[PDB]
Amino acid sequence: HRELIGDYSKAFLLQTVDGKHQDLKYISPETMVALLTGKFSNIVDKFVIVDCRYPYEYEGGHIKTAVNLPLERDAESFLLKSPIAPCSLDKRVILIFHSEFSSERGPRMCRFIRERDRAVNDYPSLYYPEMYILKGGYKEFFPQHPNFCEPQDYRPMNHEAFKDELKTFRLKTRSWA
Ligand SMILES: N#Cc1c(F)cc(O)cc1SCCS(=O)(=O)O
Repeated sequence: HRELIGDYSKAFLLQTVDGKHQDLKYISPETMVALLTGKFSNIVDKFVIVDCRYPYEYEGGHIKTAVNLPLERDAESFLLKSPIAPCSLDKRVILIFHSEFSSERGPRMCRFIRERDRAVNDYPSLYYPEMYILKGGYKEFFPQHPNFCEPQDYRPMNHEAFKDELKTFRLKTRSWA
């Protein structure tokens, strides 16, 4: 009972929960685990978990199999230089973006990739028609499913010991207010 995925080919596969960006689709930690455990494997050929946090955050504990792509230029290169395509036409590729709380950084990246994907395709085709945000980010995922994380820990962006690493990262970004 929702709208189609972004190339209007079919419905969203995963059950979604409410999130503050009302036009994006959010999933729970339980759904993320369903992907990781192959619950959807007959249909989902590939999925990419895009950890949008800074490298020190990712190094302090991330979801197994996640890729750390906090800079837009790096996310664009990884995802769109040579798009990640299912090995059967019957099957799907899904992207899941998250950040610490999935408040700002994850949603931002999700939108950016959609804008890029639209730009490089003939409307309405997309390389990544089906993208989700992990509701509550790493902060909510880790306490529920620690064995799906490595290392089994959680390093916040504003960790007191990583103030320098935060500044170092910010000076690599393409724009700030
Ligand atoms: N932006 C954005 C966006 C996205 F990243 C994933 C998604 O499921 C929906 C949206 S808002 C609609 C943008 S568009 O009409 O698909 O180009």
